[PDB]
Amino acid sequence: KYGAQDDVNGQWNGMVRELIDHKADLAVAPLTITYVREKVIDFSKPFMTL
Amino acid sequence: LIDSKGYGVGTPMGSPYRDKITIAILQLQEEGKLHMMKEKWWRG
Amino acid sequence: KYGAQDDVNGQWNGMVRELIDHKADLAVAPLTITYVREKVIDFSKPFMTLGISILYRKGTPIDSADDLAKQTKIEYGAVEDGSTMTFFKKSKISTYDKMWAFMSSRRQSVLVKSSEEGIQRVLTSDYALLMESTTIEFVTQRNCNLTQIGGLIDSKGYGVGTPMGSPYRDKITIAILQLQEEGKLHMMKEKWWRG
Ligand SMILES: O=C(O)[C@@H]1C[C@H]2C[C@@H](CN3CC(F)(F)C[C@H]3C(=O)O)CC[C@H]2CN1
Ligand SMILES: O=C(O)[C@@H]1C[C@H]2C[C@@H](CN3CC(F)(F)C[C@H]3C(=O)O)CC[C@H]2CN1
Repeated sequence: KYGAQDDVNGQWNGMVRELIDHKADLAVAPLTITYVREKVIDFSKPFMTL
Repeated sequence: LIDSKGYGVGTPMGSPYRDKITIAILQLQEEGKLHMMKEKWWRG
Repeated sequence: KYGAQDDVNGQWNGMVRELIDHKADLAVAPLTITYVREKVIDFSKPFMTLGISILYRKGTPIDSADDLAKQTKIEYGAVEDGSTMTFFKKSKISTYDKMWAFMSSRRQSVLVKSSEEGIQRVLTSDYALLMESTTIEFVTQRNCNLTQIGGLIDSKGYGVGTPMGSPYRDKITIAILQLQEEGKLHMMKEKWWRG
């Protein structure tokens, strides 16, 4: 999974969760920069805009 | 395009790599290298 | 001025300098997010994403920068010393390097001193103008026989500038992303660009 928040327990999954938990240093993937994600991880500026 | 959004490299909140990667990405873009990379992987 | 670094004493000017010196909290302007600037100030994520493209008259077979690059009958150029000309002066990309060879050699004929002069040249002669796609859209909304040719030639964004370390940077980024997703920045763009 890329990363979404569970609507009941508020826990994240996917690459976003790996970052939150400091299991990864970087997620290098077509990870869409979104409002809900940018609140919980730090994105680089976009390498692709679409 | 019907909406606008971007793909970014994710880092943990507070990571020192975030701004370094941003500057490197901006330089790669300006140098034309990301455009070359896109054509390499997308052209049929 | 928007903000550039002096090549001899390394000092900044413009809005970028106001931020560096903490004379301003925010620069809210179409401030292009670039490598050299992002090293010295903190930008929000872009509120607009755009690129260089081509302004030309409608109703022709020209469809790309390549079509221009591989001929000489149709002249083309850019505003002298602007960001667009600067891109071409530096591209090691093939087409754009050829284009710059042409523009540089015939510079007295094809580099214009202002956007306004450039637009008149497109309207009154067989000439195409390289410029930022945001400007091209503004122009083509107001000049029904002109059009953008091709897509974007580079990619860049405009961001809100803040001083390095500002707590407002990430707050503004989140607000901009929400405004985008809600469709509000698109509405704002149409409000100010539609002819
Ligand atoms: O970050 C994300 O969640 C997404 C995941 C992934 C999503 C795909 C596109 N979707 C895959 C899908 F097939 F499931 C539907 C498609 C779409 O929504 O148009 C493109 C590459 C990615 C961009 N970022
Ligand atoms: O941040 C910047 O330096 C620029 C300044 C300003 C630049 C104009 C475009 N240029 C003005 C110009 F006319 F001088 C040439 C034109 C171009 O290079 O295509 C569009 C709105 C701005 C976007 N950001």
